[PDB]
Amino acid sequence: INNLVKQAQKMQRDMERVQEELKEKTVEASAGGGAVTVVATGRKDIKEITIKPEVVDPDDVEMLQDLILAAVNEALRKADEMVTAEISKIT
Amino acid sequence: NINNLVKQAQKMQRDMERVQEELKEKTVEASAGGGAVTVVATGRKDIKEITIKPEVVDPDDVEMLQDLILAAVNEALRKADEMVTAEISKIT
Repeated sequence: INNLVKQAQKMQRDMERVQEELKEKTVEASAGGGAVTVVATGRKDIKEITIKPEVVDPDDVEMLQDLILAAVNEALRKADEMVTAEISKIT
Repeated sequence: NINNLVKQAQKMQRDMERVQEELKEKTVEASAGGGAVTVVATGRKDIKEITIKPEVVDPDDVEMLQDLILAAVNEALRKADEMVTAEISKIT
């Protein structure tokens, strides 16, 4: 029972630390062969969005809509994945 | 005493199952640039739709668009978190 207590306590310390660490850790996704790039943190805050002017065309807003949507969703997916990895490492 | 605990725990169980299911399809919406960029996200923080008005689409000013998309997405994601909290409060 002693070693279980210490193990659970360690898991609790590790979890509080990884929570902090994940706030600033980031992932990156892009779409359109690098025309759109999205950086998200481990808390799923979008930190940055970079768009190349070649896909910015007021007569083809659907292109940019599609591209933003794909890169944002893939960035959010990667952030979920990073969180799971970090939790797996400490459990 | 025991019967009521069984009843309350079963209710909690089905309500939580139901709410999880409904949040997958329920959406929230957020806007920036005076309605120029509108983002729809689900209760699972999937982005469902982004609508961009051509008035903010200028290849000589990609920063305008970056800025409005970042704001709109971040606010949509925050509204998604708030809806999940709200739906859980209703079952607790």
